Amino acid sequence: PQITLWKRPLVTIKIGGQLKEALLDTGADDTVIEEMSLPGRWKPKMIGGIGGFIKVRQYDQIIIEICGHKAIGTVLVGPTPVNIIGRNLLTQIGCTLNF
Amino acid sequence: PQITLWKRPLVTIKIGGQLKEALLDTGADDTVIEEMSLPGRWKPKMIGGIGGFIKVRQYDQIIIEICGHKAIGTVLVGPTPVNIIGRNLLTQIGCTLNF
Ligand SMILES: NC(=O)c1ccc(S(=O)(=O)N(Cc2ccc(C(F)(F)F)cc2)[C@H]2CNC[C@@H]2NCc2cccc(O)c2)cc1
Ligand SMILES: [Cl-]
Ligand SMILES: [Cl-]
Ligand SMILES: [Cl-]
Repeated sequence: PQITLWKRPLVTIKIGGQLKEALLDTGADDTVIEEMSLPGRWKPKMIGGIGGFIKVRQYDQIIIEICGHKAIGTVLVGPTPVNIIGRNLLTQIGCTLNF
Repeated sequence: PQITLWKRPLVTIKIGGQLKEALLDTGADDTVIEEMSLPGRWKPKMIGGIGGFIKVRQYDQIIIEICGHKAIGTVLVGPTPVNIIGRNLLTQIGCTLNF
């Protein structure tokens, strides 16, 4: 599809058996999801920007379904105000910016 | 152009006659630029970032060129990790997400 930017580009995703709403975010290096359980080992990470930094848990090799497109990669879990699909997963679904 | 997301989608912008590097950020509602001198009056604006909310300066109807494309619109000035071109101006230049 082609998604315009008049409003936030929100999509439904499936992660860890749960449906969530998330923002397709080209400014995000990482994918960042609100608190939830994920399988496997994790390690702590800090990410930051406007308003400062938050601590998150980094899980690797997590499968996410985004608009019918399955992709695998690292997911950070923590107190993000909005679920974010970042570049590490946007690349996997072949998402580009066009103008 | 078509910009893939394997690296940060950084482009050159021109604002106040000066070239700067900025990030095309679909997650950002607004355009936020590092401290610089802009003309006219400003109004207060609160924006919510990954780490929390901050106040920035809002300048309206500012001329800005993004990857060679001309836009005229609202630019916020404040402490930002990088210069950010958000949805307000991405929409002006006809930028869409495609997959
Ligand atoms: N209202 C707005 O216009 C406004 C909202 C949020 C932000 S933001 O939180 O700073 N922000 C932009 C951003 C851009 C670049 C960087 C960088 F380069 F330092 F890594 C860090 C952060 C947000 C906005 N979109 C990208 C980033 N997403 C959250 C985030 C934050 C940090 C790491 C992540 O993986 C993800 C900026 C602007
Ligand atoms: Cl990854
Ligand atoms: Cl590609
Ligand atoms: Cl605007």
